[PDB]
Amino acid sequence: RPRFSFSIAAREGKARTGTIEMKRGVIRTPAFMPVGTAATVKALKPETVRATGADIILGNTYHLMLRPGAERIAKLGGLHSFMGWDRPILTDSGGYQVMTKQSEEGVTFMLSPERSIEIQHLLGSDIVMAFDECTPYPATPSRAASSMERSMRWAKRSRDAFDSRKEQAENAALFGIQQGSVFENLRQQSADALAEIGFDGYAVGGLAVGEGQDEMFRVLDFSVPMLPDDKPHYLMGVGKPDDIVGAVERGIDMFDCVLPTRSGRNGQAFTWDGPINIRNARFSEDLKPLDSECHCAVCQKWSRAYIHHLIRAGEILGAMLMTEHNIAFYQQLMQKIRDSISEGRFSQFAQDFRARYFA
Amino acid sequence: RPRFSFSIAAREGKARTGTIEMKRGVIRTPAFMPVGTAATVKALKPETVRATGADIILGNTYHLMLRPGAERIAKLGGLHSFMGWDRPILTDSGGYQVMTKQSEEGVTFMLSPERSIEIQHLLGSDIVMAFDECTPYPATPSRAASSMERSMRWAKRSRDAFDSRKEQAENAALFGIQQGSVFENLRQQSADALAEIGFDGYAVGGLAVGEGQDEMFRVLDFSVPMLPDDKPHYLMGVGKPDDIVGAVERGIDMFDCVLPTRSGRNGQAFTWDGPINIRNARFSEDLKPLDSECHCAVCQKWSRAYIHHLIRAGEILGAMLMTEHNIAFYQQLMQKIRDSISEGRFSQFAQDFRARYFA
Ligand SMILES: CNc1nc2c(CCNCC3CCCC3)c3nc(N)[nH]c(=O)c3cc2[nH]1
Ligand SMILES: CNc1nc2c(CCNCC3CCCC3)c3nc(N)[nH]c(=O)c3cc2[nH]1
Ligand SMILES: [Zn+2]
Ligand SMILES: [Zn+2]
Repeated sequence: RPRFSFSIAAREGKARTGTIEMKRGVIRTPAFMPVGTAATVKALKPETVRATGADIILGNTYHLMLRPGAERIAKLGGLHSFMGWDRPILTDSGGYQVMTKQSEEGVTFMLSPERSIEIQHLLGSDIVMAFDECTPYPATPSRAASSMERSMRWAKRSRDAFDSRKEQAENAALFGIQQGSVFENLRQQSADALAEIGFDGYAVGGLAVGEGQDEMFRVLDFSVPMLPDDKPHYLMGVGKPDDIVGAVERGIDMFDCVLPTRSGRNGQAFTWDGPINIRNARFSEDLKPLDSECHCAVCQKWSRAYIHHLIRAGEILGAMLMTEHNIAFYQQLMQKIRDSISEGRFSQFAQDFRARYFA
Repeated sequence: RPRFSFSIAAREGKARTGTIEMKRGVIRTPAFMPVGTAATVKALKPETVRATGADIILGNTYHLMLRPGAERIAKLGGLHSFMGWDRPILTDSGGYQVMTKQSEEGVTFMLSPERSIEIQHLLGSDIVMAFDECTPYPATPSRAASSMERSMRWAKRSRDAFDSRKEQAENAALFGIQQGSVFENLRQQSADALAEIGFDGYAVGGLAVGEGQDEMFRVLDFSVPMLPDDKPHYLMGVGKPDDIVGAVERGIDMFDCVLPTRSGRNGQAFTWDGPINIRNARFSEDLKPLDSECHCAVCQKWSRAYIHHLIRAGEILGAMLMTEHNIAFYQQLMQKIRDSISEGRFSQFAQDFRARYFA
C-alpha cells in the first residue's frame, strides 16, 4: 500500500463512497472512527473494536501527552504496539481539549504547532491533524476572523513541521482544518488558505460546539463544496446517527464522536427505532435484544433485561456490552450508507432511516 | 450425563484428582470456581471465563435475591440463560453474606433453610449449598457448639426441602457444610451428622475467617479425613495460591475465592514468582507480560507497562485484562496440580511451587 490514496468509487448528489489506502490498512468511506482516550477504546479490546467493523480509531493526544507521555510511548514502541491496534490511527492535535495562556506561539496550560506535530509523530499517528484554534460558539465575526487567521498561520507551521521530519512525511498523512465559525466568507478564506498550502485531507472544524443541527447543516451546505473535491472531508466531533446521515448528504467522508462509547456506559443504546435508555424500568423483564436487527455479538447473546440489570448494578460487563453494541450499530449505519450510495439509493435510505428512527 | 457422579482417577497422599459429571458438564478436580456477583464474573464475558479453563462458576445468591430477584430470574429463564453461562453453577446459600434478627427459623435482615433452597432452585443452580450459620472466629467452644448444632438441624431441613422438589432433586446436587470452628470434637460431630443425613458433597465451612494459614491447615489436617472419602471436599472461600496448594495436599477438591477478580481490579497480578502490584512505578516501562510463562491471551498480547497505565488511569480495559490474567493463572495452577497428582509428583510440584513463589 501507498502512504495515502483516496479513491471515490461512487457518488450520489454530494455524497461519496470510496476508500483511503494507507500503509497500515484500508479505510472504507464514509467512515466512523471510534474514539479512544488514554490509549484504549473504553471497555473494548482492540480485537472487539475491529470485529464491529472499525477500520481506524482516534487516539487522544491531550490525555496521552499527560499520561503516559508521548516520549514514553515512543520509547515503548509507539501507540499501535502499546495498545495492540495495528490498523490506522488518527490523532487530534490536542488543542480542542486544552481549550490557559494563549499566544501566537501556541498555548501553555505546552503546545504549539511544532510540538503538536512532534507529539503525534512520537505516538506514531497515521493521520496527523494540524494544530488549530477552535473558535467558541457563538463568535462575533471579528473574533471568528482573528481565530481563523491564526489557525491558518498555524496550518502552514504544521505543514512545514510535518514535512521536516522525513519518517513522518513518508509514512503518515496530514489533514488541515477549516475554521470560520458560521460565516461563509471566513469559511471560504479558510478553504482557500488550506488548499494553497495543500493537505492530504480537509476537516471541517468549529462545528458541533453548540449551534444545533439546523445551523450545522446550513454551514455544511456552503462549507463542504469549498474544500477540494478529490480529498477526504472530515467532520470533527460529529455525532448522532441523524447528524451523520445528513452530513454525508452534504459531502462528509469521515466522522468521530464519543457519543456511542460515553453514552453507552450511561445506559443509552442506539437502535433503528431511536435511542433507548436501558436503565428504564420498562426493560427489566424484556427478553428481546437491544435492537431487533443488529448483527452484533451482544444482540446475538444477551437480553435487554440482563443489560438493564448490569447497568443498574454498575457492573463493568454492562459498560462492555453497551459499548460493543453501540459501536457496532454505528458501523452498521456506515455500512448501510456506503452500500446505499454505491447502489444509487442513498436519498431513499436517508428518508427511510429518519422516518423509522424518529417514529 | 448423570445428575451427579464423582470419580477419583488418581491419588497422592491425601490429594486426589478426578471428575464430577453433571448434566450441564464435567468439572475437573481439584477445581477453582470463579465467583460472580450480580450474575456476572466481574469484567469478563462468559466465553472469556470459559477460555481461561473454568468448568464451573459460583453464583452470588445474596445479591441476586435482592437484585434482580430470584423469582424475576426464574421468570426470565433462570441464571444460566440470563447471564449466558451454560455450564454448571454452584450457588452459596446466602447466609454467610447476610451475616440482623437470628432465630431457629432462619434470619431476617429473610432467609431460612427452606427459602434458601427455593431461591437456589429459582436461580436454576446445579450445585446447591445447604443453609448454615457461619461461626465467627474466634469462637468459644460453647458458642461454636451451639452454632454447629443449629447448622446441622438446618442441614436436615435443607436436605428435606431439596428432596421435596422433584425437579431440583432430579437435576441438581446438594452439598452439606461442616462447622465446628477449630475444635476437633465439634468438627467430628458435624461430619457424623452430615454423613448420617447424606449429601452429594461436603464443604468445610468456617475457615478463612481470620485464623491464618497455619491454623487453617491444622484444622484441615484432622477435619477433611472425617468427611466421606468418596465424595468431593469443598473448602469455601479459599484462597491464595499457596493456600490452595496446601489444601489440596490435605484432601480438598474444590475452591472458590474473590481474590483473583477483586484484587485484579485493584492492581494485584498473580505470577509464578509471587504477586506483583502493577500500579508500582517500576512497571511503567516494563515491556514483559504480567507473567513470563502464562499462556493467557493477556500475556500473549499486552505488556506490564500498558496494564500499569490502564489501572493508573482507572480504565475499564485495565480491570478486564487483569481479571482475565488472574483467573487464567488460577486455572493454570489447578491444571498443574491435577497433572502432577495424576503423574504421582504433586509433592515435588508443591515444594517447587513454593520455593519459587516465595523466592
Ligand atoms: C463534538 N464536537 C467537536 N469536536 C471537535 C474537535 C475534536 C474531534 N474529536 C477529537 C477526539 C476527542 C477526544 C480525543 C479525540 C475539534 N478538533 C479540532 N482540532 N478542531 C476543531 O474545530 C474541533 C471541533 C470539534 N467539535
Ligand atoms: C473467604 N472465606 C470464606 N468464605 C466463606 C463462605 C463463602 C464461600 N464463597 C461464596 C461466594 C462469596 C460471594 C458469592 C459466593 C462460606 N459460606 C458458607 N455458606 N458457610 C461457610 O462457613 C463459609 C465460610 C467462608 N469462609
Ligand atoms: Zn447489537
Ligand atoms: Zn497471563
